[PDB]
Amino acid sequence: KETAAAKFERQHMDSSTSAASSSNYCNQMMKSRNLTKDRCKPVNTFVHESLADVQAVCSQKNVACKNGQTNCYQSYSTMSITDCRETGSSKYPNCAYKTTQANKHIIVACEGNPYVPVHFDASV
Amino acid sequence: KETAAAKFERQHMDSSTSAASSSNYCNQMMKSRNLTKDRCKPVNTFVHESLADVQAVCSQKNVACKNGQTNCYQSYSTMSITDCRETGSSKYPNCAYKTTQANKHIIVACEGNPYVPVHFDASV
Ligand SMILES: [Cl-]
Ligand SMILES: [Cl-]
Repeated sequence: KETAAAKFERQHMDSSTSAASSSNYCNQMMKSRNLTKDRCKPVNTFVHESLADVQAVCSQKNVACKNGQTNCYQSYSTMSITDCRETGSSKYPNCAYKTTQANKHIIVACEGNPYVPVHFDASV
Repeated sequence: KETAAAKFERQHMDSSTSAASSSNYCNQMMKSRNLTKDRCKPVNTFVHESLADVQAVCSQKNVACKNGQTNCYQSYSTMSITDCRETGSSKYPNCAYKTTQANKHIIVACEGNPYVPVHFDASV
């Protein structure tokens, strides 16, 4: 007969170092990239792909931008993404974030020559 | 001078490292922990701290449970957790979950002798 204490452990405990570290990814990255300097940027996305692969998106699927612009491009393939969203209890300067992992198509706005990404628009 | 392009790389690129966690963590964990056997549990949280630290919460900030009971306690420090939320497309027996990670104070209900956590109430 499984005890109440053991049941709690089975459904709520996972003492893993890597799991603990991953939970702090956004908190650490938002600070490292100076995104929490004078304020907490509420939302931000990090792409775990090579720069060349992301730059290539500008020569791919031409799509409409969320702000009415037409210089946005969507990736043909899915890419490893990490969504960082500000927590309800977040307080400056200790900006708190929630880490979410996903594989989606990224949409970026491109400008200049070379035609490279200057803004992250969305993921689909 | 930091160009718009450079700023994009600083704000959105993380080519040097893969995702610190999988988006399939919850799907895997809910199954192995037999949390989807009788039904798809709507939501479940996993703590990534040592069992001792979690058990200690039973002797910390006494807070009222969401159900009106007074056998709940809030942790002094924040803990690394993972929230598993059932996806809108999930359907038993094929339970699907969304994985989210953060560092928050936990609230558990304790009872028995020794006084140990028997139910995860909430986070904050
Ligand atoms: Cl902004
Ligand atoms: Cl519970």
